[PDB]
Amino acid sequence: SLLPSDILDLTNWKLTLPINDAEEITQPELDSYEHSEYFHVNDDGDAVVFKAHCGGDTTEGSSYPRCELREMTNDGQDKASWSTTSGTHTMIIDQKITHLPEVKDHVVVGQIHDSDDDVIMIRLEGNHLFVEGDGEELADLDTDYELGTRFTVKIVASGGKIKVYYNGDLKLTYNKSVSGCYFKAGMYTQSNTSKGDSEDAYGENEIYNLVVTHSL
Repeated sequence: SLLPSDILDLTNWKLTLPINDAEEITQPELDSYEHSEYFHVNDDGDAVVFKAHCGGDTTEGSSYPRCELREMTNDGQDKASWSTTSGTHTMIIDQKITHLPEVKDHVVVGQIHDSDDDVIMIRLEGNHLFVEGDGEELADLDTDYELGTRFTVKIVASGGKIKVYYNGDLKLTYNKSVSGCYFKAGMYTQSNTSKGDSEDAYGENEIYNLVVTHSL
């Protein structure tokens, strides 16, 4: 029936999977792609489900599995790359987190990433939703987050700073001067079997709306 490309504008994204050696699905194949377990439209027909299990395959340089979109440009053919000091770069994600690993109950659901590592990540640890940078907490978004709760998170990079909003309310203004940045959205499960989780434990979220904008 409906495909993820019918719910979200996937033109300028590529997908990394938690299987097949962390396979990438790029455009134009992504326009017609789904995976019944990891990347598909929900039963209600109004959001895309992203699932990554703790036993999944991982990308080179990470120990954690993902089912995650990586920002592209030019009809999805070129890698996005922008700077926090030139132009204005915005991502809005309207989503709900639906499942966490049992032992290390940690997931990431939105990032800015650069050539080397994450710049910021939207992170849920249990009921604690916060912005992480350099592996430490930068600001709380919600200290009482219940699974299944729809929220919006907006990230704006401009002027040598990064702003993060939660349901419209500014929660963080963070100085940062970095280039080679790009957005990510989906599910990045921060556990694996070495943490004590089972192979079939998983993180899962549902994205209802997703937008990236850029201005000079």
